[PDB]
Amino acid sequence: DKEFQVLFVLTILTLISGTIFYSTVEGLRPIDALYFSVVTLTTVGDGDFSPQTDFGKIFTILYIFIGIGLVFGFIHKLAVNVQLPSILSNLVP
Amino acid sequence: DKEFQVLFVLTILTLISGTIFYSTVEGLRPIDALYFSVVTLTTVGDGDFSPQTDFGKIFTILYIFIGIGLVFGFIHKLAVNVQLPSILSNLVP
Amino acid sequence: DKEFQVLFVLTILTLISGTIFYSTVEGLRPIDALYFSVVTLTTVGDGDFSPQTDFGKIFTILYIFIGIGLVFGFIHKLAVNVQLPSILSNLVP
Amino acid sequence: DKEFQVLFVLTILTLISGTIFYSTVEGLRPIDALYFSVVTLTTVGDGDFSPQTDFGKIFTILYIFIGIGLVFGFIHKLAVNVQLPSILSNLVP
Ligand SMILES: [K+]
Ligand SMILES: [K+]
Ligand SMILES: [K+]
Repeated sequence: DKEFQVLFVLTILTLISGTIFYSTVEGLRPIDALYFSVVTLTTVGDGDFSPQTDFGKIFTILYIFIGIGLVFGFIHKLAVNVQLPSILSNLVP
Repeated sequence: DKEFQVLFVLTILTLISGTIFYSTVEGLRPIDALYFSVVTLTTVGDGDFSPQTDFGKIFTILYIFIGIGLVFGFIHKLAVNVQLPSILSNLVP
Repeated sequence: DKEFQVLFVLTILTLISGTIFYSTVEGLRPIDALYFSVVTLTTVGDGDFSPQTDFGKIFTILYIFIGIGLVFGFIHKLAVNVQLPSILSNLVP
Repeated sequence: DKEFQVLFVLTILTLISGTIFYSTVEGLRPIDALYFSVVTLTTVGDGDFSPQTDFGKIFTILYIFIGIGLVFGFIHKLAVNVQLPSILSNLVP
């Protein structure tokens, strides 16, 4: 319960950092900087864009390292203790 | 047995939601909307396309979150209790 | 020991199927069809290309499902019981 | 403690090998070769570029195999025993 809330806020602040960086350093639109931030951390990736400034490239490097860990954690638990009991509850005869 | 069937139907409805959204909001061909839906959730990604409407971008965001969890689950078990005993059965002398 | 060899041959036959399909249906060069096959299953993805025939798109769909499971398994164990004792052996004082 | 340092240096040497290969064989700028090396191993991928020489393609193949294992290991533990106690320490009332 209080672990989803935590790993949620840490993901919010993580995504906030990226949206400000890319919307500032790389010149993306806020919504675009958010998307890029989301697709890189979940490792989906963006097919239409890549960081054009060496600054953006180095940030993205450290960003991926500090991020892939905590972003997927929220993906695991967002299901494990949230999406799961919700789907178990629909099965029960 | 009845867990593969479940995580299968939840993946069907998940993929259905995406195919309708992208084929409607982003204007992709049904088969294309399906592909995009599949490559984003398995995190492979699409190199030829990215959501062009801010609507599609936000949907994809929430879509990736609610999806990467249950899609890989079907990938894990589709093997664990299906692909595996099938390959163990071919080894037995 | 005999588990790396197995998950290795299953990955060989998996990669072989893809290289023939893409080099035939999509018209890629053998080496290119192999690369695409490798980057899609490890979920890295290809930024320069996507299946252009609906046949290639549907194959890739089923291909990703039957594949991401067994390809990463070889990635896990290729390290766990191969890359690891090799690196533990270099540490020992 | 001494396991983060290890999996860190193995990732440094891994990333070094790639940066030299791509900056030499594919003709990327050092910083670009590094980025590509990072995005392929974490499976994020690059949307703006793909290996253009068959040499680069085959290297990338073996590179992804020997790499995805040890790179994510550093991602797991970089959090587990580093990012985690750091975040647990901020919660304590
Ligand atoms: K990925
Ligand atoms: K990717
Ligand atoms: K592209």
